[PDB]
Amino acid sequence: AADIGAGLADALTAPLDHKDKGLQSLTLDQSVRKNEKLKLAAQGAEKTYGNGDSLNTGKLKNDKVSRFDFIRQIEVDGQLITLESGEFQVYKQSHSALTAFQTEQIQDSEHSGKMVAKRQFRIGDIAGEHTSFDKLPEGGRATYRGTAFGSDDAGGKLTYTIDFAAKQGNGKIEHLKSPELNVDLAAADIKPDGKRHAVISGSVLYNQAEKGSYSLGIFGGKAQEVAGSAEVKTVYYTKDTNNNLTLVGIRHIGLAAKQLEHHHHHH
Ligand SMILES: [Zn+2]
Ligand SMILES: [Zn+2]
Ligand SMILES: [Zn+2]
Ligand SMILES: [Zn+2]
Ligand SMILES: [Zn+2]
Repeated sequence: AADIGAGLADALTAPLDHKDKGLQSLTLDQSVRKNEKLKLAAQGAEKTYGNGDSLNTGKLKNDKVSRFDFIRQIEVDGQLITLESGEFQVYKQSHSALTAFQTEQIQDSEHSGKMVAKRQFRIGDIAGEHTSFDKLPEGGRATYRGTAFGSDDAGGKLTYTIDFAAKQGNGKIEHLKSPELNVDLAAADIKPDGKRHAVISGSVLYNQAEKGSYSLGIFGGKAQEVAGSAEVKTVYYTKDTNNNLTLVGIRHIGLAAKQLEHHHHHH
């Protein structure tokens, strides 16, 4: 099987082992609200999570997308109810990781009691060892290389550069199947968030026009990694009505990159 060596069942069944390659644990917060249940399943194993529980990413492969079946549930006075089902994706780095949901079924709002087929893709948690804004490198520049992944497309390539003297970053997404998702990530400032985490929020561009927004956290004690997401907006227009109406579509992209080791001497 092509998933041999993926460690999916191991992730669902083993306790934390401090000998495993990091990131060892991914705390679930955005991925499962308080009071709900998230059931994951793969390779014959299953485990249910609540808000604050951690996934054992130490058992998964670095720099790849790991895939699990999921069922989102709530228990209401004795009855276990399905809210949503589909594929749960996890992308692991050494100091950071992220999750995402490919929905396939949701609760039906036109015929109550039923599940209905519906495809949608969203980002879950962005997790890891946040770099403090107040302890960043004081100068120089670093280049990060990694992955951009969206709905049915884990092949995108992320390049991103941070100038620590200017406290600014910029980069680009290449090689996604859908051409309008290969956007530039415009120059944007590093700022501290409410927990002093170093975070970058800016615009995305396509042939020089503004087409949405992105956010990246910086991770690791020495700013080794970036992780976060982008949102690409597309406007759709009527062609067959006298009334000119629009509809806006949003497509989400998960983002993760790392600095590469460079050839060096010890003398
Ligand atoms: Zn421990
Ligand atoms: Zn670390
Ligand atoms: Zn949004
Ligand atoms: Zn040399
Ligand atoms: Zn060395």
